[PDB]
Amino acid sequence: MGHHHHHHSHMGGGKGPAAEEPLSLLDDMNHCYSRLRELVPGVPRGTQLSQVEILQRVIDYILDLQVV
Amino acid sequence: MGHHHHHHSHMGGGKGPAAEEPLSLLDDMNHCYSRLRELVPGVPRGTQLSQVEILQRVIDYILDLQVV
Repeated sequence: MGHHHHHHSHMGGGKGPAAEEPLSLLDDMNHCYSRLRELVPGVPRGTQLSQVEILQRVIDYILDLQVV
Repeated sequence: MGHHHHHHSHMGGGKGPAAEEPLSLLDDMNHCYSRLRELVPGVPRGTQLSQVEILQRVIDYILDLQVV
């Protein structure tokens, strides 16, 4: 009752079209988008932001972590 | 007021009034999701990745960079 996932992978790329799944079981997507906006400092005070805006603004956050 | 352009050390806040919908329009979400996959060295190649599991594995990627 309550578990963690101890797993790591380091090979490179991770590019692909992938395969589709039954989208969201426990509204897991909604939990993820909350935690994304907390790790990303680039949120203005008094904004809700759309589901698509979060994705784009997470990429800008990762650009500074990778190569400026 | 209207977001003053000064040097601060605060994010938007955290949680707020949850009001939004999945727009997508053309395919713009998946264009962001592909650009996420480019920066993730934890994905095999052509595996089962829903729009949800991409978010989760991008958080796991950021957990390696933050070390939580």
